[PDB]
Amino acid sequence: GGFRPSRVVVVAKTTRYEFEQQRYALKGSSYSGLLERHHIHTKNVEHIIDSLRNEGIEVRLVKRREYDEETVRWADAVIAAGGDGTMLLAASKVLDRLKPVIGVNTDPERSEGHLCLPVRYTHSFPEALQKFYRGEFRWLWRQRIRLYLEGTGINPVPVDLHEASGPQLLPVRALNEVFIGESLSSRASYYEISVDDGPWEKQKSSGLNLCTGTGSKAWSFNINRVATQAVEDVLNIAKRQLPLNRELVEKVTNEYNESLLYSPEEPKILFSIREPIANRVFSSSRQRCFSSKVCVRSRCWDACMVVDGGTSFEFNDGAIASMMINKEDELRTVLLE
Amino acid sequence: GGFRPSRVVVVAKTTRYEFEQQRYALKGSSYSGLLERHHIHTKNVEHIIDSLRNEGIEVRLVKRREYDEETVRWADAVIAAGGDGTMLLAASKVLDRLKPVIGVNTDPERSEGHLCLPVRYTHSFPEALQKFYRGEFRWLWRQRIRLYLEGTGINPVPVDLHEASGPQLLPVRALNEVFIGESLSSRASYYEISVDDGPWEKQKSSGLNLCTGTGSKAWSFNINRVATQAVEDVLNIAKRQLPLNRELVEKVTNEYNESLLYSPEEPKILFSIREPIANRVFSSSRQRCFSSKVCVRSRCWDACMVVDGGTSFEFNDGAIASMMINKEDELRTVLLE
Ligand SMILES: NC(=O)c1ccc[n+]([C@@H]2O[C@H](COP(=O)([O-])OP(=O)(O)OC[C@H]3O[C@@H](n4cnc5c(N)ncnc54)[C@H](OP(=O)(O)O)[C@@H]3O)[C@@H](O)[C@H]2O)c1
Ligand SMILES: NC(=O)c1ccc[n+]([C@@H]2O[C@H](COP(=O)([O-])OP(=O)(O)OC[C@H]3O[C@@H](n4cnc5c(N)ncnc54)[C@H](OP(=O)(O)O)[C@@H]3O)[C@@H](O)[C@H]2O)c1
Ligand SMILES: [Fe+3]
Ligand SMILES: [Fe+3]
Repeated sequence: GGFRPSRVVVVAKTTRYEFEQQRYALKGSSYSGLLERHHIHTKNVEHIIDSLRNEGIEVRLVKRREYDEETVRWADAVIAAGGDGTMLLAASKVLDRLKPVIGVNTDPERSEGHLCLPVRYTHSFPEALQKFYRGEFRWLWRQRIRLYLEGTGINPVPVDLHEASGPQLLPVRALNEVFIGESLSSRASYYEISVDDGPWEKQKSSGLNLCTGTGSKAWSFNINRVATQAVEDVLNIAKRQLPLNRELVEKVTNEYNESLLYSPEEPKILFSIREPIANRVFSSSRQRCFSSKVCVRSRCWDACMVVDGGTSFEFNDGAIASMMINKEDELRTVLLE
Repeated sequence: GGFRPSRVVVVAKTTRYEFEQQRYALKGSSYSGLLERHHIHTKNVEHIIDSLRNEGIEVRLVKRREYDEETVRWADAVIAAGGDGTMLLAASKVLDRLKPVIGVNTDPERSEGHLCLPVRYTHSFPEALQKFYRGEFRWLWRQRIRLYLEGTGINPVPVDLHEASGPQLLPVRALNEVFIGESLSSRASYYEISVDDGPWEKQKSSGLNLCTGTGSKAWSFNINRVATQAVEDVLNIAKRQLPLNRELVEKVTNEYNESLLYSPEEPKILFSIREPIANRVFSSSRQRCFSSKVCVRSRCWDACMVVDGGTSFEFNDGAIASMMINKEDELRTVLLE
């Protein structure tokens, strides 16, 4: 049950310093902080490449603009070298459930890397390669959401945010989430939603978030999690309208918040109405729920459907989107100690 | 203590139908629904104008593009004829704490009108005029936020969303709120905030909301309010880790949520971090709090400071904004039964 690829594409993030270069000594604030960050990431990319080549593996190192589907098909395995952002980028071009995608955190002090290998492998990559070769790991297939688009006036062409018609399959899958909303941050969004083929219900809010189990810890977590002060208050209306302290409040906050996370393997969508407006003229139903399918009718003026923060689609009045989870969209990942 | 103005400007909202006209029978969905809405609003505007003129009051009726500061100064009183959106529009051009601004809800079935006179006066406007003339009302001065801008690379020119340097006063006041965030809905916002001259703390989130007491019921309410299911859950961790029902859950939800609203007369800012990202690489302090002053240092790429959903200012890395509450920005409104 081992695993040793012969061909690997590494797709490495572009650093802020590289960004500033491709755009023009100490300008404003974090001047040489950018250069320190750049050297850490570069050191780590070289460690990964050297380790692979030392195992006899043929490696091709690309940035964003040269990470393409052709390079993915050439490779036996994709390695994202950066942070969770780099894993989303890499996963966006993999649509084959058998193709391994592995993430290495190249700046652990500034990159969370929740989708990447544990931090120790960043500077101990031959060790990870040995664990793979020896089968000392397990496969984790992360469920992903796929998007269909139909209706009138639709435009299914994807837009890369990093620079009547029947249902058509959009060319990207969501590993984290589909966000839906007006482009203007302060403009309320208006749509109708049907969950698991239920009746259509109108909604006014600041958007909709539809996440996977993998995405349950990302945007969705910060949309729905309850502040420890909010439960201090809520538990105080309780005794007014058991004793409390920092102990009990922290216990109840974390149980509630853990209830927002679910397994990346579970094929269900966590769907949240983001900041709904109720009041005396509009009304809203549930705020969050699980489902296997949610369809959205756009009633918006200048709105987008945004996949993993990276790929955007037009979604204006007349457009109808269907999200669901399909086994062939499972993203093949690894789990190490 | 009566009140009868001689000159009045009425600023009336533009209807969707007027919008469609100024842009070109039954196109898509709500076809003649737009025309029904248009006739209701027009009927009501005529009732207001006829009532005023029947009291001997000279009236000038304007839409958005002709509501200007000159017309405001000509008038003894401004009347916004539409919904809360129209009140925000009208208030945006009044900077004199002595100048009355009155809102009439011209479509009560579709307009909340929380800033407007009670719905009965929409078709009983001579009655409101008599109550004013007789002193059968009270004045309500609603506190507003003012914005200063300083730093490097700043651009203080306002942008109408409806189509090194020392601190300079921005030309609009917030009756509802100042929103601050990246323009791209899915891009995390990065800034430093100082509350009541406290130490600077970095923050990563989906933006900041800074509202008045008037704005406490608007965006801020939907940013912070707790769902009745979330307290059902929270009260269930409580008994596990008094009896519950629909009764007790609704009682505790509404006490908690009422704690988010405060008097429009109170001169303090309710400040919320909108969807903060904590995790193992960033950290956040309080989520919401009251204050008299909050200063924000922009660390953003393409961000805006948006006042009452209507006026937008550039706010990118190097810009520094100061918000506070000043008595001369009080907005003079009326309260009737
Ligand atoms: N207010 C919010 O919570 C908010 C706003 C916008 C986007 N997001 C999330 O950020 C995603 C895009 O990430 P990005 O790296 O391109 O931009 P980003 O601004 O760097 O993402 C914000 C942080 O979330 C972390 N993250 C990403 N995916 C995660 C996951 N599945 N579980 C736990 N944490 C995760 C990122 O990890 P790294 O540090 O390793 O990059 C980063 O620390 C989006 O799909 C969305 O979920 C959240
Ligand atoms: N997710 C959200 O909650 C969200 C998102 C964007 C904006 N907003 C709020 O909407 C304001 C702009 O309003 P808009 O009419 O131009 O666009 P809008 O989309 O029509 O406003 C949304 C609703 O809030 C109501 N509202 C406005 N001010 C209020 C207040 N002080 N207290 C209670 N309710 C209020 C509006 O009343 P009417 O029906 O009479 O118009 C409307 O029903 C912004 O300042 C912001 O506060 C809220
Ligand atoms: Fe990132
Ligand atoms: Fe409105």
